[PDB]
Amino acid sequence: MERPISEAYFQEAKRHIPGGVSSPVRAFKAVGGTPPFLVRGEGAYVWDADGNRYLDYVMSWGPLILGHAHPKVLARVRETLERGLTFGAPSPLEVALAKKVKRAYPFVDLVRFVNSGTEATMSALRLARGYTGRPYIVKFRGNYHGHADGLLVEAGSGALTLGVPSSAGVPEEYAKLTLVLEYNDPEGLREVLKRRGEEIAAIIFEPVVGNAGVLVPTEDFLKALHEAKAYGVLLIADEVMTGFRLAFGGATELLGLKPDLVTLGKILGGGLPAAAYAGRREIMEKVAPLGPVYQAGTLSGNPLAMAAGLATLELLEENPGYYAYLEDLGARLEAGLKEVLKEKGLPHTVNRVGSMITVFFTEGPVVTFQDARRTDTELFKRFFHGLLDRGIYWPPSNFEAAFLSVAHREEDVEKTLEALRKAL
Amino acid sequence: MERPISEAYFQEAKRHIPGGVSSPVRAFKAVGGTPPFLVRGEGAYVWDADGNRYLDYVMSWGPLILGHAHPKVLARVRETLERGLTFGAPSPLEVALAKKVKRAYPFVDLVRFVNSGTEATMSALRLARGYTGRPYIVKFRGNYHGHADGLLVEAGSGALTLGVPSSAGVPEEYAKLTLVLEYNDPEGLREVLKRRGEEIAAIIFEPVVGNAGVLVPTEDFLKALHEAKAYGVLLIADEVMTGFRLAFGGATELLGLKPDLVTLGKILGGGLPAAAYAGRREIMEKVAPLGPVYQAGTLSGNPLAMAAGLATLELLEENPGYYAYLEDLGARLEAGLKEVLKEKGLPHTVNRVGSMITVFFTEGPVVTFQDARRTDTELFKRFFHGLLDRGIYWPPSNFEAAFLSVAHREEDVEKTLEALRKAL
Ligand SMILES: Cc1ncc(COP(=O)(O)O)c(CN)c1O
Ligand SMILES: Cc1ncc(COP(=O)(O)O)c(CN)c1O
Ligand code: NA
Ligand code: NA
Ligand code: NA
Ligand code: NA
Repeated sequence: MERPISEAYFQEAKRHIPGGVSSPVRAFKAVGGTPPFLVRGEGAYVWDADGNRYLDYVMSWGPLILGHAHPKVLARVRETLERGLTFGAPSPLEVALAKKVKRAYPFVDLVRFVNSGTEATMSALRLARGYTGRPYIVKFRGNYHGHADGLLVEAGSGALTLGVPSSAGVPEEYAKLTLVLEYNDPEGLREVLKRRGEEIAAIIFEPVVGNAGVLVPTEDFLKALHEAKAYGVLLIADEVMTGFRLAFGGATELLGLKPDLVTLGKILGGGLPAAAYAGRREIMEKVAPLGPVYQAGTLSGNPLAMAAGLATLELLEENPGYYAYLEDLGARLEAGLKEVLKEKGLPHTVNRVGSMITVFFTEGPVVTFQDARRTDTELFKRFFHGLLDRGIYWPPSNFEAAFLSVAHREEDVEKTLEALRKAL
Repeated sequence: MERPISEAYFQEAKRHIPGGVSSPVRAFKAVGGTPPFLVRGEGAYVWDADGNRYLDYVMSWGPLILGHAHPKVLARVRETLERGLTFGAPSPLEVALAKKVKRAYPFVDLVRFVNSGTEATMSALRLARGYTGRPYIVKFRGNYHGHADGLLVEAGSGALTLGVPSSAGVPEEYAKLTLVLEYNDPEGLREVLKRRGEEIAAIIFEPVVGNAGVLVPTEDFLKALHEAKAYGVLLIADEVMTGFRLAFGGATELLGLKPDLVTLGKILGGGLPAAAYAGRREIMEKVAPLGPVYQAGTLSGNPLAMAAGLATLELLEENPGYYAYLEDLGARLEAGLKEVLKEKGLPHTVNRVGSMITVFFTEGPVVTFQDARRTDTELFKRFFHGLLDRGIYWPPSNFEAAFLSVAHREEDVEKTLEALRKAL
């Protein structure tokens, strides 16, 4: 496939933007080559600057469950923009979206909108610390909640669970209050609670991991997570990716979780920047202007984003069948991928939950981040480029979940399987 | 003025959103009363849910220098949205906006877009630490750069310059690497540099303060700031509010600053969420995917925001006369405010730079944050509500800069002065 115009844009972009991109992964470093510059999308398809059409499995990383440019969503944004792009004051739209969130998450009383997942998780952790008065927070390996300095940590090689800076520019002082545990390791979690559960303000986690590729929580891991609540620890379900996707009520609904706080985003904004943190009133009332935990956002609750999100959530709430459709299409893609890869004699493990799926190139099962790191990234490159050259746009990294949208059809899955049979 | 519908919305909002708002100041706590729910804007005017029209001096806190719903800006957004709301991949629009930023800021080589000012400053400080390898950063009293935990600090009462948490949920560990100095205190700054300039990674500051009301930097303070550069300290000009406003090249152009990094926002997005951090290549190349300083943003560089910002910056670059117009209108408002307040025998100090203005109710001059805190907030309430009841929407806090837009006219200023003559 030729993409001379994207090549020219990438070379030019590098002269004005670090690495030519606004976010690392978009640079294709993990797979090599030049990333296509996307300029248009419709349903499950996207077009690059050279006119090449691709079946899109990235879908802007999660917000597009209804597909690219859904007519109803765009109509709502069109109407809203005519009145003005921003006001910096209360809006009826914010109240409407907050109520929708509360319908999806019954345990929630109050919702605070912010501009990004990074801001949502940063605020939620601060809120947990403020509410409990405790200093420590727990995060799991392979999970990503944004780039707040205290979260840019990795496990240290010694007996301490304190994290160590995983990025330059992050002082040890900012990393020492974050404990790093292994995902799907209930024994390790129960042990940390026994050691110092009473000084941990919160445990944040992706209900179904996507940022290390898909990792599904075991029944016992979920049990241990809720056991932390007895220690006074606040459970924070980071549903920025799973929210409104695995079900209307996200992973919380699907898995029957009982979190103290939930962070939301992506689908929440229907394609435009929007995120939030929410929970019961006794915790949320600590947030300014009600309480001492400070958090602000000048352009938060943007009219267009609220409108796009409202139109999106209304459609999902109006069509519960969309989730069953995604589950069936996802089941077909998973079975198909296993069949094709088995026929090719390639080592593989396909993890999927609803519309989120990842192909790991290593013998199964893949349960922890350690397991995930065993994936053969060289084989992934072959898998990735084989698909891209045949008009199929998959996440440019093995440590990412691919996404299905209601716009994807059975024939799209079949074309994907066929492309693989010929590529590998 | 009656606003029964906004009253109903505010009561309902409080049931679903903390304090009924997405950002503290919008709750009117500093002035009392119910905040009007704004639903439409055009030029220098806005309308609330009850149909009341107001001359707008808030202008969504800075992005609307061209006024509400500028036709050319909306047209660009309309065109862009039809192609899709987000892609999560490189876009020609990002490259275009980055180039525009580089025209406004000649010293810049690379620009990285993020979703909010909070993310921009958080990233820039991390970048400075990564580049220098130093742990400490300096911020000034009254200056606000976002709610990153390390910035949520206030001066301590003792001899240490280390900040102390000013919000609940912020551990002492996160506050101890931020030094808090007084704005416009060159002697204090020179002293800190002598004490430990070699372990300070950066000094961040608002070139012209707005978040404590308008504070103008003295020639000597600006001199001391640049003197820090000789110590290896990176100078970070936070131009989220002043950028593209005081001049096309912001305060950097107006005051002839020589920063190492600049943070941008508000006007940069033309009304939609968008921000950035930028500087020369030797520093910016430390950012991922080029370097070890990590920062990401899934929905950064949103198509609609890039389009709105591009249309906005093109107009400003095409019309240098807009800045002279704002200066003249601002001069008229400042002179008028002094005249009216002097006639009323009220203590006052009016600070202004271009289109940014604040009325402090205390005898002048107001140079430091300490000076600013002397303002009579009770009198401000009278000033605020007197204006609001007469259709003039001023920032609902004395510690805020009011904004003029190219859409404001001489007659609007006169109506403001008249409203005050009758209100006070
Ligand atoms: C679960 C989760 N939380 C937070 C984020 C960060 O979202 P954002 O980049 O808009 O801050 C992401 C995106 N990788 C995510 O997947
Ligand atoms: C100079 C400056 N920097 C950063 C910010 C924060 O912008 P945001 O709320 O979009 O993160 C503000 C808004 N008060 C600001 O005035
Ligand atoms: Na360790
Ligand atoms: Na990842
Ligand atoms: Na002190
Ligand atoms: Na302020």
